[PDB]
Amino acid sequence: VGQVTGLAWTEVGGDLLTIETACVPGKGKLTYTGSLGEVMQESIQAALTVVRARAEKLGINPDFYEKRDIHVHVPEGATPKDGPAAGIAMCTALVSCLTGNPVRADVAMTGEITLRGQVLPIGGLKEKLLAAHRGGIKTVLIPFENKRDLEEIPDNVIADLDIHPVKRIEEVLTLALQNEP
Amino acid sequence: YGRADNENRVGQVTGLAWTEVGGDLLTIETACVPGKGKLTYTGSLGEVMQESIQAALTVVRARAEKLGINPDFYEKRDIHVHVPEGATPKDGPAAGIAMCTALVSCLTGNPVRADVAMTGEITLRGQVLPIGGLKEKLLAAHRGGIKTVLIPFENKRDLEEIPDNVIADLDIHPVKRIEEVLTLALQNEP
Amino acid sequence: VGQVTGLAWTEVGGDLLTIETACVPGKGKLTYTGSLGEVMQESIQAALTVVRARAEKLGINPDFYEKRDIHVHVPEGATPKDGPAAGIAMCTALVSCLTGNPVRADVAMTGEITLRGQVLPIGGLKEKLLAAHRGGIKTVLIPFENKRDLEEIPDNVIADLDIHPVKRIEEVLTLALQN
Amino acid sequence: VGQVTGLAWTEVGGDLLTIETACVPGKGKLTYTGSLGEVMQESIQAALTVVRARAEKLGINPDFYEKRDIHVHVPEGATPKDGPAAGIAMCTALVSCLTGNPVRADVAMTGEITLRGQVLPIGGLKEKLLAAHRGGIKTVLIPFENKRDLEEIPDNVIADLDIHPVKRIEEVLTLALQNEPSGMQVVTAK
Amino acid sequence: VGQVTGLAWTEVGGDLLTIETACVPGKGKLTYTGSLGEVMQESIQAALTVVRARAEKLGINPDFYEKRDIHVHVPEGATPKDGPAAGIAMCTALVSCLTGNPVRADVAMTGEITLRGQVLPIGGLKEKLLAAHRGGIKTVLIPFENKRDLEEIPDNVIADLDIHPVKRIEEVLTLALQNEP
Amino acid sequence: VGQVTGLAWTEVGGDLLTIETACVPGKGKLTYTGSLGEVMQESIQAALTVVRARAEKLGINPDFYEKRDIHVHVPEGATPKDGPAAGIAMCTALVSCLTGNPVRADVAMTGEITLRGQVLPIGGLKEKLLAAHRGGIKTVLIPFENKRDLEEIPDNVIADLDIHPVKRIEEVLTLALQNEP
Repeated sequence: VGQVTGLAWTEVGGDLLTIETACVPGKGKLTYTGSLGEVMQESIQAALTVVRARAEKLGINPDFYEKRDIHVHVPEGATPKDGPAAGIAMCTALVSCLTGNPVRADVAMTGEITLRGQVLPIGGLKEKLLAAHRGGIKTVLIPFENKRDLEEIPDNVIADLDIHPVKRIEEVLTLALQNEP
Repeated sequence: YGRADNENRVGQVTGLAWTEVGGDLLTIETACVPGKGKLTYTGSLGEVMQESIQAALTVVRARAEKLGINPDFYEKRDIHVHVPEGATPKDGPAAGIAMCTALVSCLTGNPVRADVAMTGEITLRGQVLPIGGLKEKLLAAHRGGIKTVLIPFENKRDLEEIPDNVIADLDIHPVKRIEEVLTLALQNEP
Repeated sequence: VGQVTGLAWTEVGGDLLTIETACVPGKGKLTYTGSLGEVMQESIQAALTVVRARAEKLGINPDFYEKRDIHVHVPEGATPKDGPAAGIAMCTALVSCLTGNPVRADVAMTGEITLRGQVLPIGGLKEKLLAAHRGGIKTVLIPFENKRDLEEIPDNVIADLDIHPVKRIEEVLTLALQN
Repeated sequence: VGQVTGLAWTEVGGDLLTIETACVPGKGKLTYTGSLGEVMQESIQAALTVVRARAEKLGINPDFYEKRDIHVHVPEGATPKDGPAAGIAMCTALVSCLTGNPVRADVAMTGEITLRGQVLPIGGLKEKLLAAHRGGIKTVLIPFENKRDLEEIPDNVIADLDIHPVKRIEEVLTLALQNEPSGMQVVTAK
Repeated sequence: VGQVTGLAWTEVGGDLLTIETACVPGKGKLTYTGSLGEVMQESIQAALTVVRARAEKLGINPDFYEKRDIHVHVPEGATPKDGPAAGIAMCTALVSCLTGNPVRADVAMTGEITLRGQVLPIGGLKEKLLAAHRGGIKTVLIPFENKRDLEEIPDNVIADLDIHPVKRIEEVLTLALQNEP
Repeated sequence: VGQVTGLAWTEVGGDLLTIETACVPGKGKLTYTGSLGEVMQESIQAALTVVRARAEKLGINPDFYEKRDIHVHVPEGATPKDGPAAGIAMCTALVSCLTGNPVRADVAMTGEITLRGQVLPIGGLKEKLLAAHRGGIKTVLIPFENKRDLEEIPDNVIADLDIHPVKRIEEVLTLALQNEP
């Protein structure tokens, strides 16, 4: 619940990230921490807007923005992270936490989100899937246009991962959340 | 999962503007969701491009009653303007009319025409100013399969330089003012 | 939306500008854009303060700003601008804007404004007036102390132009507002 | 009302300042413009605090103050100015706009202000007094601890200037303002 | 109450840090001072959200932050500090403060906190435990994954210490709080 | 009232400081001027929190802040000052102006304050004391652990001064304030 394995860029160490999101009694503030670069901070804003746009249909109270504060933290806190690859992870974690819909266990996702809910292709796919296997992720959700980059990946890697090329965020919410979103 | 709700709250217009790697097609997304009058803008946007967004929103706010929008709309709403792709640096004023069009579309629920792209600097007075790098821009729209391009009236001189087959392919409309831009690009009449 | 042709310093192109001012329903915010240097940003503040101090006399309710937002823009948006010389153009635009009393479109103006409504001299009167000339401007308002500078300006530019030297903002508004 | 001549530091031209203050309707905001360095800005914030702390005595209603905005401007706006030396001038001008008590025109002043209302010595008095001499200023207030430095100033410059060494801000206000700023005027007879 | 010895990175290396927290009347603000670097400041934010998400459980009024301000200060004022290692100490200090549950005097602690309450390993454990030894610290709490780092710290130093490898914040608070929460 | 002589570092050196505070009708803003470095700024924020924490005990209306503004100013405005050694001086000036308890003019004071009200040791004690001596200060309050530092100072200087080594801010307030706090 509000905890998603995303695959995004890091300055050092694995391109696998745990995204945590908390919704606590507040005034409507948005905090985001974890040594996050601007492009990544912007992806959180984009993902939160997607959620705000769909709130009624997502079973969220559309006026949650006023009586709750949301903190998005990505450990390890001192490791620099950046890029837009965690966007769909950001959205899923927010939907989970605002709803209480637990995220599925062995699932990771990579992909850039747009405000309309399309999933955009990302970079360094090969290194991302490598952090997926070496973190023991069974299912990896990827952007449809990144299918081109699947042919460059070792057979050992792919064989163990269940990779789902996805086009839209509604596919992501279905494949990642435990319950009906 | 609100895909429909997502559609009616996020405007979407294809713009021709400057990016780190040259003038290019951009999708300008503008969301208007429940809020308190805030404005967010994201997309690795330079400062000139951030100022064009504020200019475009001011055009809508000033003309809200005339576009069938509540003048007190901004009191109960937040607005997020996002320009993909998120890690690509973009700057400049050439997406101004696309930004204006996106806000009008979203706030009036008047969908934007498919095969239309636009380039132009907007002013608070509603006039469209000429932009630079038209060739590159039109070349992008052509390769992307756009049929109709709105350009600023004073960029007519710049069409001589465009390859003939690209000009022949494109339905190019020199516009002087925003009213023309909105009429040509939206599905309904504002 | 107020609209006044100013003559002010720019990094590229002519020293001619359009000052735009909007005043929409809001919360009392001021926004200013136009690739503005800080000196020019401060001149927008000084200009708005002049109008706000003279709200009642100008036919404006002094509590107008309570429930409205103001945006000052200076196209062309990508052109770096700076200096205090668009001060009276900004004051005029705001006055025009808050009153809905249009500005004469055949007028341009240059000058630094003070909180007391005084118009102070500016630099590069020549570059500015050449620009007003190349731009088809018929009438040009300049500061009073700038009269001694018109000697260094081309006789043909002086001949084409209707130059009115001014001391205060009330002269500017009389000459610039159509009503 | 809201116009005091100060003597402080400027990058170019004279060390003389024409300080302007407007008190227009507002929500209690303070603006300070005129290309002012940080020390000078901080000197403006100390001057306003002084006014606020003595509001009842200066007969300023805190309720009136909170429904007003204040703008301190020091033209010419493009000239860099800095230092604490305009503090008593700022405090004078601020009392002025807030009370509509105009400042005597032949009067300039130099000195650092303290929250306690005391007037601290400044530097470059020779420069400052040379400035006011060039402006036909006849009355120049200076901090009492600066009297020592009057000696090294040309007796020609001294003569033409009516110099009042001052110890507190309360003296400053009574000297440079038109009416009596603090308190009720009572008449006694022997 | 409102005070915890943490071991965290400072200019002169890992050292004995006194984390202080205050809670006073206000309107929901958060102040942090002590020449703190940004990662260390971000750790304070994560520590607070932990407490805010768990208020009722800790016996804190869920809406405590409504009419109250929080100041977290790390003396000595002039000494630059940074890193995520003081995070379980911030959280403990906040819990102590908001509950009036005194922190034990014999306990120093080091560890990165995540919003979910896990304690992540830190670096420079040697310097930190060598500082707790010189300051008369009996009991030291360290992250569970830091256990193998003990092997690089002089045995005469470790033998003198009551070392507790912890995994979750609930362990940290039980061991560190004078009373039983 | 609201004036305290403190001893701290200035660009010329550890010198004599006249610390002013003002409390006027406002909305809860703190302003601090005097060409202060950020360590000095943080000392003010800590000192104010100390006063806010102990508000009711001091006679102060605990809601005082949401209704008033505070300006702390340290002339001379153009002279750069920094560090934490004016902390207890900040705290006293703040207690002074908020309570209307005039400070004794003849007392200087130096020492880093903590959120707990404890007085921490400072540096350049000699320079600080040479100031107070030539400043005509009769009584000087110094941190308790700074007693050792008295021996690197001329005996003629120290013999002229009534030095009070303090441990806590409550000691500071009784010695420096005119009346019962």
